[PDB]
Amino acid sequence: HRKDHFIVCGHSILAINTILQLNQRGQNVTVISNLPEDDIKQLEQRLGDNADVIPGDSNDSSVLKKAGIDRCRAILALSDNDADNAFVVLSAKDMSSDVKTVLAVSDSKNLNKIKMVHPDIILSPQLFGSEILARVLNGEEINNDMLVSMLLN
Amino acid sequence: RKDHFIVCGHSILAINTILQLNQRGQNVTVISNLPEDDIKQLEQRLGDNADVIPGDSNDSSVLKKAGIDRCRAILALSDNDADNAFVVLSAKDMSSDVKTVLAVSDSKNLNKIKMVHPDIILSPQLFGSEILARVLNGEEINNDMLVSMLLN
Repeated sequence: HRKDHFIVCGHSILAINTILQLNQRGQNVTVISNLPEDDIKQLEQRLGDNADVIPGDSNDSSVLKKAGIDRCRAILALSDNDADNAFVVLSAKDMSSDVKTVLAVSDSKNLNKIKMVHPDIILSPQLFGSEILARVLNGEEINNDMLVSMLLN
Repeated sequence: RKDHFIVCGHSILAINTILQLNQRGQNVTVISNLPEDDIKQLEQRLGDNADVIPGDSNDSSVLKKAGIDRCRAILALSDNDADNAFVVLSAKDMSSDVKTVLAVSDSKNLNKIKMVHPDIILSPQLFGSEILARVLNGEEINNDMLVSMLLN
């Protein structure tokens, strides 16, 4: 029974570090991974002692309900497959509606495509980082409102 | 070629950093190892100001041709971490005053690239994940905190 927690879909480098950063801030995280029985083990240890890894498929809404999407703070589609991330978002919008969704893009080319599934937050690691680099090198100061603006869709 | 930026690479990160720098009004000199044909396609994707020097970033003579002696900073943004680390070393061998920026293609290479001491290190996956965590945790990120994440 998970509540007021974050659900992370995926086991990519972006997903793992986001889970760790969330744990470090005292947040509860529930991970869903389609990895093999053997790999789930290496991942649970890769994460820590309070690792809540639900072996399964996030495209399936029954696993999402199980993971607790009804009581989470947000669901994060962070795998290296943009088709699965786009779908995780669709499934979620189809279950609750008011649930907050975050989606990271693996291939910057797909950005306009995922815009179509309307996630609350979109993160393209390559474009976000390049835009920030451009500003910082240009001596421009980036305040909090500018940063959040590059994330909110 | 003075008071400008030099980007070594033609990866997705490289191209968008060049585009973003141009939009901010900054001049940029791009060096890539792409074949004659691919070079042409690259210049067209970078607009009319496309200053593309087909060559080898590891060769300090192409770096001089690109104007590292008079640049604002040199950016190592290709998808090959060996080449990015070498570009940095090359730069520190010429000016030792030239600002170096390096983007890690493979997160596992982070520790080994810190050994070449670049001025700025951008690990896209780590940077992005950390900012997501912060924002979802309700924190506010000010320019100082952001910069700190980039400074090596």
